[PDB]
Amino acid sequence: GPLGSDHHMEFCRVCKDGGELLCCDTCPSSYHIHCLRPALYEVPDGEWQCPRCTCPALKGK
Ligand SMILES: [Zn+2]
Ligand SMILES: [Zn+2]
Repeated sequence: GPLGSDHHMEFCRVCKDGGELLCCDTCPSSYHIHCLRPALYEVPDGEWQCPRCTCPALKGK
């Protein structure tokens, strides 16, 4: 699209990260551990996925 593909970033969609990043296993987006509505305070050492890699108003889980 305009600004690249939009859905492709090595940083946080919301909190504009740059260093430490936790990304999905599906899409090319990176987050903290609480940038989305289904936020965690713990670091998911196993698996982790986005709510919908977008506005977390929908049901991700
Ligand atoms: Zn994703
Ligand atoms: Zn973040």
